[PDB]
Amino acid sequence: GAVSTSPTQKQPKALKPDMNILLLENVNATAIKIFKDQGYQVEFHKSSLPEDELIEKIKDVHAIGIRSKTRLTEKILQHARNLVCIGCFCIGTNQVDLKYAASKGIAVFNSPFSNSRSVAELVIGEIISLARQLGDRSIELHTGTWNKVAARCWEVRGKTLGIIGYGHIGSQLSVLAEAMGLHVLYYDIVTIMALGTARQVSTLDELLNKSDFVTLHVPATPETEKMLSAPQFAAMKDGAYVINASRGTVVDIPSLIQAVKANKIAGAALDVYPHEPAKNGEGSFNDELNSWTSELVSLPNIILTPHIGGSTEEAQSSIGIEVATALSKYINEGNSVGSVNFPEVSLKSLDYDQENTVRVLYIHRNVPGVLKTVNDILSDHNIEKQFSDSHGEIAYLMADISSVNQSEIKDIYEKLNQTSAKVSIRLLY
Amino acid sequence: AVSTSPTQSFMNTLPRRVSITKQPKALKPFSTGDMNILLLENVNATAIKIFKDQGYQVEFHKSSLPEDELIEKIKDVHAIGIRSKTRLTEKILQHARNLVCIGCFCIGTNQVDLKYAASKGIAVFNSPFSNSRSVAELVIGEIISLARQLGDRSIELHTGTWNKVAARCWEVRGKTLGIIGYGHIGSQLSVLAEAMGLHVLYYDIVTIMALGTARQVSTLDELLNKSDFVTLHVPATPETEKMLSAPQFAAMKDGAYVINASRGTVVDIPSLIQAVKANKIAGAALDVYPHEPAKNGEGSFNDELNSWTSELVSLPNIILTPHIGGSTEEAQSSIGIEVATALSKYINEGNSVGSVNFPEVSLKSLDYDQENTVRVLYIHRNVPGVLKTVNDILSDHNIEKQFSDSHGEIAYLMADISSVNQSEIKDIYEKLNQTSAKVSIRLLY
Amino acid sequence: PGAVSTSPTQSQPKALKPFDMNILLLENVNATAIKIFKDQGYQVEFHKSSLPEDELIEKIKDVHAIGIRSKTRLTEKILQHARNLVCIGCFCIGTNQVDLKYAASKGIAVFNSPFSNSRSVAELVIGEIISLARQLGDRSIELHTGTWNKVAARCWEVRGKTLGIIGYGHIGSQLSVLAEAMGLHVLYYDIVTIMALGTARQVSTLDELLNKSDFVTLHVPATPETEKMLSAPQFAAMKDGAYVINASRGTVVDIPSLIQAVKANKIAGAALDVYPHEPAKNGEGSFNDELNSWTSELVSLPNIILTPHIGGSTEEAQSSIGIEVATALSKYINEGNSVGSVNFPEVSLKSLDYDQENTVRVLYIHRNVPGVLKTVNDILSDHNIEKQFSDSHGEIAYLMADISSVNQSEIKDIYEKLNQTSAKVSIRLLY
Amino acid sequence: SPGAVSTSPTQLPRRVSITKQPKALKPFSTGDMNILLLENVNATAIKIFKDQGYQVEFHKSSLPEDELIEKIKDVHAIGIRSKTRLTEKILQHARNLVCIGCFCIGTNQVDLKYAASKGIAVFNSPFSNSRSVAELVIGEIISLARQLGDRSIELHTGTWNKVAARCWEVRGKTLGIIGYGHIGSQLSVLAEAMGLHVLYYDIVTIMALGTARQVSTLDELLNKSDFVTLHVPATPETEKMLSAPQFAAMKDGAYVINASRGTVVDIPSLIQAVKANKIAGAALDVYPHEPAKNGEGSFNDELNSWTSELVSLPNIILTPHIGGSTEEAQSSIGIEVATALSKYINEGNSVGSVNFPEVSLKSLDYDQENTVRVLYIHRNVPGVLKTVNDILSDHNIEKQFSDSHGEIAYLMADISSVNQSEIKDIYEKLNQTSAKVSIRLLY
Ligand SMILES: NC(=O)c1ccc[n+]([C@@H]2O[C@H](COP(=O)([O-])OP(=O)(O)OC[C@H]3O[C@@H](n4cnc5c(N)ncnc54)[C@H](O)[C@@H]3O)[C@@H](O)[C@H]2O)c1
Ligand SMILES: NC(=O)c1ccc[n+]([C@@H]2O[C@H](COP(=O)([O-])OP(=O)(O)OC[C@H]3O[C@@H](n4cnc5c(N)ncnc54)[C@H](O)[C@@H]3O)[C@@H](O)[C@H]2O)c1
Ligand SMILES: NC(=O)c1ccc[n+]([C@@H]2O[C@H](COP(=O)([O-])OP(=O)(O)OC[C@H]3O[C@@H](n4cnc5c(N)ncnc54)[C@H](O)[C@@H]3O)[C@@H](O)[C@H]2O)c1
Ligand SMILES: NC(=O)c1ccc[n+]([C@@H]2O[C@H](COP(=O)([O-])OP(=O)(O)OC[C@H]3O[C@@H](n4cnc5c(N)ncnc54)[C@H](O)[C@@H]3O)[C@@H](O)[C@H]2O)c1
Ligand SMILES: O=C(O)C(=O)COP(=O)(O)O
Ligand SMILES: O=C(O)C(=O)COP(=O)(O)O
Ligand SMILES: O=C(O)C(=O)COP(=O)(O)O
Ligand SMILES: O=C(O)C(=O)COP(=O)(O)O
Repeated sequence: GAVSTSPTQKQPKALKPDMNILLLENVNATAIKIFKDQGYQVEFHKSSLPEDELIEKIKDVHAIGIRSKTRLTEKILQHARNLVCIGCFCIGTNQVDLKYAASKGIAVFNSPFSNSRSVAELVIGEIISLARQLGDRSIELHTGTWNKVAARCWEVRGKTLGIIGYGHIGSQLSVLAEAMGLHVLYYDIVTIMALGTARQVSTLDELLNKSDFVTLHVPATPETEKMLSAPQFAAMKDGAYVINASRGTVVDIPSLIQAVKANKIAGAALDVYPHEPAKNGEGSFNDELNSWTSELVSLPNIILTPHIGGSTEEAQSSIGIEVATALSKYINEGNSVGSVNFPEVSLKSLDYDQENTVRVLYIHRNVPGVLKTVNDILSDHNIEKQFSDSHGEIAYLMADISSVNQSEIKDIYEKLNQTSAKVSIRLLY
Repeated sequence: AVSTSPTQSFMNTLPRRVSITKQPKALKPFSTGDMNILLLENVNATAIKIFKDQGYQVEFHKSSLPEDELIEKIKDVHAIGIRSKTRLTEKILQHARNLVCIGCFCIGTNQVDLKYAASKGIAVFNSPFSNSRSVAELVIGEIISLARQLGDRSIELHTGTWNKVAARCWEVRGKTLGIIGYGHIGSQLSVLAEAMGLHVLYYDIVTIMALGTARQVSTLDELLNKSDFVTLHVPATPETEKMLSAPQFAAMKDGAYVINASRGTVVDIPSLIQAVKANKIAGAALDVYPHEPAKNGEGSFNDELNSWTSELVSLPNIILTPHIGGSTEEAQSSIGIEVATALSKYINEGNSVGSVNFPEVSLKSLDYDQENTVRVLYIHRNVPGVLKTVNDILSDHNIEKQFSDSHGEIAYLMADISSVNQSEIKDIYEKLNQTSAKVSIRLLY
Repeated sequence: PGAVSTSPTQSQPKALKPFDMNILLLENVNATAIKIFKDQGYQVEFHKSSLPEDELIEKIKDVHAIGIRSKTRLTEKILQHARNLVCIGCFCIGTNQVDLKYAASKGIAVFNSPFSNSRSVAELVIGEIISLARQLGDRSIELHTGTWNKVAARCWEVRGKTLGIIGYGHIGSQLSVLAEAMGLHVLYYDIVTIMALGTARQVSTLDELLNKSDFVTLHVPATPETEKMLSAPQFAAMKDGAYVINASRGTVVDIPSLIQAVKANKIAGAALDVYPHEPAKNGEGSFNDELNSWTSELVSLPNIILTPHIGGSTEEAQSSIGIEVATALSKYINEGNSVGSVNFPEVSLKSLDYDQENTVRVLYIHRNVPGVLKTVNDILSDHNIEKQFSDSHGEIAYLMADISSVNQSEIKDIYEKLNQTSAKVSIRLLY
Repeated sequence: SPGAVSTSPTQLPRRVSITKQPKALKPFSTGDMNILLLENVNATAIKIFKDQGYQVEFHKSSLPEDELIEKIKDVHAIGIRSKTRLTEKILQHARNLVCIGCFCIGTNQVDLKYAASKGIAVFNSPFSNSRSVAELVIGEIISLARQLGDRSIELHTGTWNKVAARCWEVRGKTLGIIGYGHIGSQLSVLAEAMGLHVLYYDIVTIMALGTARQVSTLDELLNKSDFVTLHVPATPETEKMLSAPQFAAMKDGAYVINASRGTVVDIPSLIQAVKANKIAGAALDVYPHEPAKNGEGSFNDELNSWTSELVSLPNIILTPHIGGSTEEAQSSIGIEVATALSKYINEGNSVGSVNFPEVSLKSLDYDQENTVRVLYIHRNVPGVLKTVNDILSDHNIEKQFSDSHGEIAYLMADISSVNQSEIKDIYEKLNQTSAKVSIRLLY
């Protein structure tokens, strides 16, 4: 061949609009501290509220923080007079009418990826635990039985981990798994840049053939529904292990149960199930919830967990920071980036030295001529910069205008409030 | 001024190579025929393969033998492989006519009368460090398990209870692991623990070069103050006996974790039990106890064995394991290789290096082209004039090289002598066998 | 004693066309740039050298985008004849060769490649450290003149030696990693407190660095503070037989002080890539006493490596400069993306899907005065504005707007109306 | 069942050594020890010897055969380098000489066979220069890659030639290491650190360091490498192993680096390849013929026919065999060898000796009072141990080791319960033995 070119590899201005924050479902303390440090008055609750007690409280509330339990429907959101934004201190947002919340000009924020590390660590733990049958050993000794067994108990070093879904969690797991001396194969429907010395594989069937531990880290889709069933378990190695901390639908439990009973699968660890209790309870996990529970809990070397993949102080702490920060930046700067129901819109902060500069936050219906109106109303002042984006029926305009005194604020606000397309207005000075 | 850098203390690397060595001479025993290996207590298959490939006739057993059936078998046996259960006392070893060496396919050797075995010229070998990785992995698993209360969660769901709890459940990342004893296991654990994102403090009675970004601490009390997880990897000594007790638990953080896969004596269980009940210790994992069953059994772990068992098993987030730290196919496999190899090299080359009861003695192999060269293996009483006698008896032949070392009352001489034909072997053997100091002789030709 | 606590928080798009494109490339811009432009259909004129102000003005009349380097000077004089010029590409760090203020006022966005050369300068310094440490230059020169001088005296392994990095920027920090990899201790002085990479240690005073370092290398910009910052007093503060490496700026080292220090056996060697005065062209006898009074004295000294500003002179560097800038121009021309521009408001919008038929992108550079958006948004009122962004850079400002439901008919109209506006500086419509 | 989960394939940090402080053994007779050091042995060696009480004579240069013979009469240990030739002629006058230290790689300057027959153990430092050669090559790779030498030479003659054409970042380039030994392997790590891919051809299969890949044929390495560097010994197989056919197998604009041996590269082939624009540059530290002393006009057509043609070429780095020419290298050579001699003199430890049986014994504790160490070099003939072990029969031999090296052999023995009285006796008896070549007693 021939030697050829190697491959290419100022303190900010504090904006003013008391602010009322209501937090439900035991939001982490980190969230509470962030809000209080900004002056906001914070109401905290360890549990949800009934539809009655809530409506009375959401009348005056400027920002509500919820989790998965509190359902915010059109019914309960219509009484929200001053509500600026909703914080989902969790992954899910189904508990909120996004479409409606949008139409009233309420921005919703969540924490999708705060639990990645917590699920990865759990899987390392579960790999070692299954490999050595810790659960069984500890249960035996607790009932007074001494069963010292080395047969088909393994060092994880030199074993192969099959990661189905190389996302946020799958990729973090990859690094840890290599660190613990595992070979890492991964099947994904998308071609993804491997971390460390991991190897992407063309077919799930190849992964199942060559892996000792198979773990799922995929979302819920028709493709993932019962994607691990009799045929897949038949394609896996004799005495291999199945780990599902992904979704309750992705594994066919009765197939797994047969495979385990047939001495084909040496053990498994499930964090998620097709049907799960709505609350913590004593007789919650039974044949009424899942027909096969009593059969499943009969099997040896099966680790069962009540959806604790992201159940850590770290996870809840960073969820508290991520979301509390998101709401704070939306309230203080109108920053709607990362919003799940809103146009994503932001502008560089203003310097302290930019005296007499107001920020216009104008959520409006996405129809022609609205900017014509607004920029006419602001024509008397120089627009340093502005940004407008649309999300279906709704749209959001941020504009920084210079040379406004206390006098002209009241005027500009009133004029914008009287506009045809207006859904909500805030002025930050 | 710009000066010579300090010379690298001992920071040189070893690129392992297929080393073109002059093919070595395969030595065979004299004055004997076929070799008899007896293996008890279900020694790994790797050991069996190694022995058969040497020509040895192998007798295998999944269990021990009674003192009766054993004495009958050890009469003819050239090498015995045992584990912890089979006790080889003066009583049963005195009947051992042909016994060359004992293999302890395990850490412990207490099950063997070493002093006596020595006096009869029997070399004992074991596998002290074959289980390091297996114990290290277990501890990573147990750290995560306790951190998240997996055991409890899985037990709840099995009894039908759904208890999703994040309160005082932790990511191990950013937490501190306190390693008491930075030996073979402690140091392997250090690397894994950093990989899992843990800070690693370690207290040891000896100053030790840290691996990765681990930090040695002056006092145990410092480690206990600053650690989230405390794990012991120390031998059994009067200094380690109940070294973690009420005062130590009192020095540890609120909601800290105690892991003992070291020795059954090193933790004061009733202090731990108090500490756990006092909400001081959030969880613990024990693999070892002051008293343990001798056999697997369903009623074995009870108040008769340890007064506090029924109280201990009453506590939440306590992982209990029946001494499985090294209970893996890998561990047993490499134990089989390490020890089987050790016995093979002792039987075939007289190599006694790594022996626990013997002088450690070896010589470089002989080349294939060194025809008519015999290796004299002469275990003898460690008294003056013995070498005078032996080297007199060999005087007719050139001694290429010899090595003699002493271990108290007993001593071992290896000697390579050149220009010996079948005729002179029988003579040299007989003369050496009739010597005053002789305890045992073998000639390899 | 304490409590177990929560750990600390962790440390197809639519191809838009203007409603032939002419690229002029001067000063031997890398081929990567040429290929990027041609693949987009643009007609490319290439030249290995600059043009004279006469031949240039004739060519820049029709040119849509010009790519230059440091030599070609684009003044008000030559830019005023630029009829169709959309953007300027500086395929190099410097932009002083361009009247930015003027280029801005005509609505011309200027782009450059500031950090494309980091790796190339870092590698050079590793090379020069080892070379000075062992006196390679001297040894090879001796043997070439027939002299055999096998010398180990005050020749060093770099392992266990200390590198003093003055200025811990893009280059300083890349150098830090390599230097540790080669077994060097890394001290660094900076005027700002900066997070160390690997196991490097920041030092409070330059004086401390100079006291404790074996090799001193500068990676600082040109400022009044850096001007001759290494002089007699600094060399006096350095270790006996220490080494000075300057691939930063020509002004930052006092050459005559260095020369005295070297002659006084205080500095064992040095490597300079940059000088107060440098030739404008490659030539024989270009580097002489006419250019720098001390050259003939400097080139008289042993263990001094001199290089003609080659810090970033590698196929890699030129290649990635070609990609970075050609890409920048392409995205500005094709999408109006002005992010990373040195003279312009930084403005961009997410690309439009292939499925977004009948959507036009309005690129409206205008004077930064009140009422302009009022006018523009009035003129566009007949169509829904999906999204728009306007930012200002002093006297000038830039508005990007995506409008939906426009047929060939209405484009011509909207263009004309916007072109007739009071504040207009330049308009393009992407359809 | 595609397969089954099976046993994974079967595969301590440094600690303050808690051993019973060892007994410092002193020679019987040898009242004061005489060390002679020639050819400017590093100061580290001098310090080691003086700190042990030895009287040290130092010289920056060699001695003439006359001045030397007069000095080697009384000398207990001599330290030399490559220049001082120790022949049968000059060694026969050596009355008290215990050991020779070669503070360098080569030992050809010493009659080993003869030195052996007189019972003189010779030691050297074979691998003390590994790091220094590895660093040089990294430097030379970057220098060739960027043409530093040329650039600096141009500017010195007043020429400003700013060139990026066929000048490279080393990152993403391939280094071909011919010979993955001590130097080759250290170079591998550094080269990866500098972002280079590392192929290596060796005649022996060797465990790769980092992410380096061993290659089956030299021809493969030459095809795929951007920089080729040799780190091989001098053998008939290596003689002119890189010639026209090899350069023809290399990439257009590739680079050749030889800091191995002067015989391994065919210079006139390289010169043609360079002139044919096939090789973009090269760096040679070694040549078929080299001056014996530093001098002006030493490197000329009289020494190598092609010099004047070679020095005419662009981007060729030439060095006068400086691969190991660093203060570090000389320092660690001084330590390695001085230590070796000290341990041989103090403990009879002959491990690492080039002409001797390699023999050693664990040190004796301070608590082992009245234990003498017998060092008995003797002719390798039957009945010698019979004699020695007879002579020592009155005492318990704790341990002894005897090994043979052709005609000569070496016995170390630790004997217990000897008082000053019995030492003089045992020494005399052993000195009068038929096979004796030399005896020392350490108490
Ligand atoms: N157990 C818990 O408490 C817990 C906590 C957090 C997240 N999770 C869930 O675990 C899953 C993984 O989360 P994440 O953030 O890593 O997800 P992600 O969206 O970041 O990554 C998922 C990956 O799976 C791949 N994928 C999708 N469908 C696939 C298919 N049919 N076959 C193969 N690969 C497919 C995608 O390409 C993607 O790379 C999600 O369902 C997530 O909500 C569980
Ligand atoms: N649970 C199991 O099945 C299992 C398996 C193998 C080993 N072990 C046991 O675990 C322990 C560790 O094994 P290893 O092979 O790593 O041991 P080791 O000898 O390698 O390590 C012991 C370390 O502890 C240090 N030490 C000694 N006394 C100490 C004290 N009082 N306080 C603090 N440090 C002290 C030593 O200096 C050394 O660093 C041993 O007791 C071993 O028998 C248990
Ligand atoms: N020789 C070449 O061919 C070549 C090529 C590219 C860049 N460079 C030049 O090298 C220099 C470093 O490049 P970079 O991209 O890393 O720069 P950079 O802007 O990333 O970093 C400069 C650093 O120097 C610090 N600094 C400024 N003034 C200082 C002072 N008086 N004392 C100490 N520290 C001070 C700054 O705080 C900053 O951390 C620049 O001048 C650059 O133009 C040279
Ligand atoms: N320039 C200097 O001042 C200097 C300094 C030290 C060493 N050296 C020389 O450089 C070489 C490197 O020394 P080292 O200590 O690394 O040597 P080494 O013995 O550690 O390694 C040499 C390697 O070459 C391999 N080899 C042997 N013959 C071969 C062949 N024909 N083809 C391919 N591989 C072959 C061997 O298998 C071995 O891996 C030696 O010749 C040494 O004398 C030069
Ligand atoms: O964080 C998640 O995964 C959820 O959406 C569950 O909601 P929660 O925080 O448990 O109320
Ligand atoms: O398990 C080990 O390795 C031991 O040290 C003792 O156990 P065993 O005798 O093999 O049951
Ligand atoms: O700024 C740079 O990158 C330079 O080296 C000077 O300009 P150039 O690219 O060489 O024309
Ligand atoms: O390469 C070598 O080390 C040599 O043999 C040269 O000997 P020296 O140390 O230069 O006297």
